[PDB]
Amino acid sequence: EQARYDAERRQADEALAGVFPAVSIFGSARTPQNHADYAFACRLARRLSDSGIAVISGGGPGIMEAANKGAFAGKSVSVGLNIVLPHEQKPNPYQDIALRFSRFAERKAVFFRYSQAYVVMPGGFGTLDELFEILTLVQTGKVPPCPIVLVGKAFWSGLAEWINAQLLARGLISEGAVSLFAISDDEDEIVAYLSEHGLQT
Amino acid sequence: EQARYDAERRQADEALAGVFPAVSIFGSARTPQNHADYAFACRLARRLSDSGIAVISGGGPGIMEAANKGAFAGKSVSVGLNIVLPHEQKPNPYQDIALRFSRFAERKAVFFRYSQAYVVMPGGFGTLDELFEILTLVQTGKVPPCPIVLVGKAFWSGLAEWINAQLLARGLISEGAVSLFAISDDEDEIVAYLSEHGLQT
Amino acid sequence: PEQARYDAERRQADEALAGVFPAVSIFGSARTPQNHADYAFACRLARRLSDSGIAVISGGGPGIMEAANKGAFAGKSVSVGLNIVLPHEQKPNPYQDIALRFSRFAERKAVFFRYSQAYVVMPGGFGTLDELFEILTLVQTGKVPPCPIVLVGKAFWSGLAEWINAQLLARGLISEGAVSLFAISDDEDEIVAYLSEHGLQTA
Amino acid sequence: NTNRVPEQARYDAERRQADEALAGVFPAVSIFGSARTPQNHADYAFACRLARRLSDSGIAVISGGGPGIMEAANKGAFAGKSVSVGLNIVLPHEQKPNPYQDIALRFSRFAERKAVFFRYSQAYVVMPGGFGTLDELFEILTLVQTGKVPPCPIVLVGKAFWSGLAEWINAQLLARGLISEGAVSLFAISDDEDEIVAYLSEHGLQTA
Repeated sequence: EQARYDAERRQADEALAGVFPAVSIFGSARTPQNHADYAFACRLARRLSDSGIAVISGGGPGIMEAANKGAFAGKSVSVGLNIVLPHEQKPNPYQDIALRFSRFAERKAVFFRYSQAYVVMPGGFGTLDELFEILTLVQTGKVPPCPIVLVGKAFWSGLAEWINAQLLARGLISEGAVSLFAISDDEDEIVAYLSEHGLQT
Repeated sequence: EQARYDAERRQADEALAGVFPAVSIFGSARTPQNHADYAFACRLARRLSDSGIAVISGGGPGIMEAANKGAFAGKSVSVGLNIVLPHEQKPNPYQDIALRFSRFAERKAVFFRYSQAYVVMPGGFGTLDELFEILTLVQTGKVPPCPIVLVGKAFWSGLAEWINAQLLARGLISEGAVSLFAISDDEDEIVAYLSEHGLQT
Repeated sequence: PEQARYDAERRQADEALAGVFPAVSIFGSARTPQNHADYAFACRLARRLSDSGIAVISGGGPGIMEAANKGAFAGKSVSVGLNIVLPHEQKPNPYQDIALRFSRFAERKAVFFRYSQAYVVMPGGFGTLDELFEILTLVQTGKVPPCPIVLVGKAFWSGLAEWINAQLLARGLISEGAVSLFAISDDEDEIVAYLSEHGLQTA
Repeated sequence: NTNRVPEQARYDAERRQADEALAGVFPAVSIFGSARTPQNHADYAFACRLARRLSDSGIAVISGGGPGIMEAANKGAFAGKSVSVGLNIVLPHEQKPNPYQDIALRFSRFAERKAVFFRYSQAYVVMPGGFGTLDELFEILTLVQTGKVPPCPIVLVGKAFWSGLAEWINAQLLARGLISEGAVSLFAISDDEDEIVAYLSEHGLQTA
């Protein structure tokens, strides 16, 4: 069992040893193909791929598929980190490097080892897990600083307002903690902000 | 490096092999000793410990110390899962079992392997990491169902309202997903709800 | 009359450095001669960081401070001197795009630690060790965000690191992670890779 | 810019509160050292006894007000005839004041805290400590070296603990010319309370 987890770790490290730079795109497994956010994530991933940036996603349906689809059609590699779950996430067919993980831990370690920026489409608890984990790892200095962009102002604004009204206001986090992420609805604004903060087109 | 992480994993498994049942208490490293939430978490942990439940916390300052302090004064073991960080978290002196982790991954694996319930005091990004990770692991069936209680209605309500208005409303999560957690300000309400949903006093 | 002067020096620095990001501070001895290997190393490093878009902040005097400003001044990014008023007057070196002045060490170090995202520490005396242990303390206690700290000169620094490991860490006077707060190197490539890999926003 | 009270107002207020409390406090010594030294460590007993001796000879004792050596210093000074001062620091991870302070002050930042140590002390005793202790040590050495504060005795306690550092200073700083021979003479190292007290008095600390 531990044997398998380590093996899945070693396979991902081999497969990705030559991949740089890279962005991770997170978001809902449930977003339909005809949704605005699906088209958005696909075109963004296409654009980033064509400027030499690899795209890593969870490799399943929904936003993971939109991201892989765009990047599969772009110049750079499309990477998928499929998670094995009772409620099955079928791997999408738009991956140059197709990896599989039995556990969330090794999956996220690959995300955070091999990415230098993060785009977060709207998602559920698992996307919020990813979001607050990378915020934690950055704030604590366990991974290097990197841009984190939430996409969808109507969706995300209420979370940011709650973070300011409750976490910042009570001193549970510092002012610089709130600055670790930005929110945007604009593809141009997003790609600019990513390169402005260290992503290497 | 990988050697050390595995070693820290094995030490925790040895140290905790005889500990059951158990609750985890999460919350801010920054909560001062004279805060209401600090007193609350301490008395709750005291009460739970006296009814035969072990208490696991992050083993550092703030809420982690309040929880260890109460449980250290209770009949059952007090457990601390200290995390090594640049911004140092000094281990508090109220731990029967004092463990140390170089990485968040092994630390949370111990939390989630050895607990059957969760109490979440107000906290920052790292507490939200823990919260949405256990929600994800439960919702996906990677760990068994278990009660998850957020403490502090004024603090937490705005997050729950955002989850309903945005995640549930858009179908990103199901109605049963929102039911995986409850919010309370009352020690009696909390201990009842914990045993009502499987915690074994 | 007095606090107002320090306030004005602080605001002058905030005004001047408002758009300056990213930035690295380089510390080291005022006494290092212009023909010394460490002077050349700091100059070459500062030039390379500068050409990668990183501003370079030094204490603005002679020695390592001048080597750092000289390399940064020749590079694409700005060269900042934080010049200190000493009873034995220290003359500012000629290689500053932004020349700031401070009556006290306190405001000077506050500016270093507010406007830098990484530190490179050449060999120096008591004033360099004040800076070094101050930034380590500020990081350890959560007053300043964690950032790369590189000590340059394996032979020069190794004795201090071995004493820290044996007599501080092994007595529990520092945390197990406190030794990971800094690295020691004397390869320019190694150092540039380390600064990038750990947060310094390199080109 | 938004209309707000400046951050600086807090540091000004904390410095004024310190000056109010310490106005008539003279002479005084600062005792530095690890927050982490156990109560049963030899360093803790040494610092407590020394602080009591200095206090009974008329010398106020200033420490950082927390646990460890700070608690040992304040404990000895509190029992002694002269005042026991704590310069407590406010940190994201709370540091709890020790119960042995006649004068208890609070600082939001290390800078104002150290300014108070250095304005109100005429001598320094440094028990073994970590990075924050070494910050204090090399900061006061720098301020004395450069003439920002008047000459004063600085004593490191524990020849064996400090020897590795003193040897490194000699082999690397002094031998490479980064400091002068006069610089090394700015601090003494001692194991002995009688020798320490004599040294402090010989270099200007006003004993009874």
